[PDB]
Amino acid sequence: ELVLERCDLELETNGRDHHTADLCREKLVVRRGQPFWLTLHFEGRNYEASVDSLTFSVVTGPAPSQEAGTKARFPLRDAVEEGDWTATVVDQQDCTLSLQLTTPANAPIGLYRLSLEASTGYQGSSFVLGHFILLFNAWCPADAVYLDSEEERQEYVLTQQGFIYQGSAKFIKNIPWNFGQFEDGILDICLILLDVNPKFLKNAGRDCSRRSSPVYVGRVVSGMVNCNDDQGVLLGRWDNNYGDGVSPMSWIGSVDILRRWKNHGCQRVKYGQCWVFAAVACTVLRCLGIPTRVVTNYNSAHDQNSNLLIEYFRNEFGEIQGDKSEMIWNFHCWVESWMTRPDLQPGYEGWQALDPTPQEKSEGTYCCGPVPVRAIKEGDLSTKYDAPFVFAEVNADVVDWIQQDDGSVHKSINRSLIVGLKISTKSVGRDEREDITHTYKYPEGSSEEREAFTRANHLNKLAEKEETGMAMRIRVGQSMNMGSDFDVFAHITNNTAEEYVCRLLLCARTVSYNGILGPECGTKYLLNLNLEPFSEKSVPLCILYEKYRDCLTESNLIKVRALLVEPVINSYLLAERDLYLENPEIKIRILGEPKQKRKLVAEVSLQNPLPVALEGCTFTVEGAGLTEEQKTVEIPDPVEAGEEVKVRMDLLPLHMGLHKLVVNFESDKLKAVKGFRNVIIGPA
Ligand SMILES: Nc1nc2c(ncn2[C@@H]2O[C@H](COP(=O)(O)OP(=O)(O)O)[C@@H](O)[C@H]2O)c(=O)[nH]1
Repeated sequence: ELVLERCDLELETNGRDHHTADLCREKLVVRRGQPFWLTLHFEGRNYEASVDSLTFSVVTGPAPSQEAGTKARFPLRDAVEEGDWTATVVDQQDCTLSLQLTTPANAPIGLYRLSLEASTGYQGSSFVLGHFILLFNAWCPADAVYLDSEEERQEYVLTQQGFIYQGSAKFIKNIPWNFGQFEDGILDICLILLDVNPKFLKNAGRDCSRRSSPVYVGRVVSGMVNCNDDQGVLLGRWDNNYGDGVSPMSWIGSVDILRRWKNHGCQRVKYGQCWVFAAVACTVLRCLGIPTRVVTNYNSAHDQNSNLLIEYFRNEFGEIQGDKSEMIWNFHCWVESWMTRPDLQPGYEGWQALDPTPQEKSEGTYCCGPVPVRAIKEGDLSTKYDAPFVFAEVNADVVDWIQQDDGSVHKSINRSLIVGLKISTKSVGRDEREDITHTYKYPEGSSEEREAFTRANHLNKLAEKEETGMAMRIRVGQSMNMGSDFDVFAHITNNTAEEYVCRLLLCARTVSYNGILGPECGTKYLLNLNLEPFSEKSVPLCILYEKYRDCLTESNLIKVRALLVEPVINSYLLAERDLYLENPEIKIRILGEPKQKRKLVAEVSLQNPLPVALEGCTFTVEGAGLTEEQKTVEIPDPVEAGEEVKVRMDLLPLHMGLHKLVVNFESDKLKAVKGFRNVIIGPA
């Protein structure tokens, strides 16, 4: 019979065509909705359509079934593609045949395996061509994750090194991150992740069938990052007691987290955080083919049970009583994927927000799920998934009540805190920051904003607030350099033409990005502050390194809160600010000419800003397109104040194009300090 000796998958051509060149190392990895090539090597009889009939059968999942789309059998139609799964002969030479297979744009995602059934006469021999991986295609016009443009496809599906935005609203810091979705073994890790969710354990066949929908895959991926408690990827922790594992700030790449999760069976990786969850989810989604970007919202009202009215009761000193209340997060990071939604009303296609951080649900504290960004913009809270929570995270209202010792309460005019004021992501192509707050909220004070609030029953906050002549804000003169003492001003501007005798309550506390305040690092209690008519007074507060050294969080955030209170019945004024203390810059240099499969040396240096010595200095670099594993060096000698630490590392780049070298510094006193540098690998 027509027996075959070997089947030659064209790894190079398929990888180049389907943009899966990095993934096509040893196994074929193609994208649905596109024709991929294949080669058959028959020894002597070659192939004749007259008597030889080939019918491919492709199998997926532990419970295949034709009606569910997992299993598909299709003949060798030489003329055209008459259906979803088709195979046509494109070239026929001596001893060899070529094939151009095609997959439906709505095929399930996962590990498929082929089977040739060569039926010549009565001899229907059954073969096994091999396995391959099917991923979401952003290039197929009929696919649900199709992107019209090309730069967006490169940035969101093929770029494996990006920026996570942190710090404060007034000072955005672009911390580098190495997604590495195309790293060695990452795709298998993502498949195992998709093969261990509770839905798969409940009904494997239904899960495999429903993997075709990108929204379901997004839900499964986001829910298995942290939300799953049994064998989730990470284990959240917020108190600064990460000694049992790796601190959240220490992570520089999701590849390490995924490899640690896979190696230790499936146990939770130690002490991740919200932006870590977003980075891991973005890595998994990008590996699976879904165009995903990490989006950070500053002053987010996360974990408020979707409440649109947040009331904070404070004391006469401005300190928030009632510890049961949840603080306003300085920033919250969630992913945003590109999908088309048939399950919703027409027009709700495009960017969909996934939040892998479990909020406080009324049932079980689950994740959020894909809500259209346009749905949040128009306030369509009635969508399928958790629209109200994401809407509250960007459109909440905060009321700061002051409860004095007399038992009475007053409303403080807090004009500084705006929920969801700055939403940022990485720009397409360049390294700049793209401020996408306009796609989540309508412009303030506009008719569209009013109608969106009316559709969301949220028009309560639109009402005008107090308009007293007193005005006040927290001002910063120079850059916030960590490890040095500084002064932060409280600016009072008066235009009422009325002399005021008020008392001011400066207080600075080390705070994490969750809003968990720590011990005070400086205070100032002015009791007879005088404000002249049409005057403008700046009251400085001195913050000392010896004060915030002990309790500073690893995110280098300090909250300065000041309260201007008049003894008379008139209301109270409040002003808060978040200061990001800048870590010292990591100077990265590359010596030699960057060439593929050639030795490279990276000269990394840092200058210690602290007045004391760092003991356990440790550099760690990672790059998806530069190295196959993290390069870690430990300096065995402490570096004194002002002294400069300097190390050299060896790299063996293996991929072309542009790459980012993510560098992390970890010492006993200077915490995780990040750095990056773009390198272009030469053709050689
Ligand atoms: N590192 C750091 N720099 C800051 C921060 N806030 C402000 N700055 C610096 O202050 C400058 C802007 O000053 P600005 O805040 O507008 O002054 P203000 O309007 O009087 O409060 C920028 O160049 C920043 O470098 C912060 O939290 N961290």
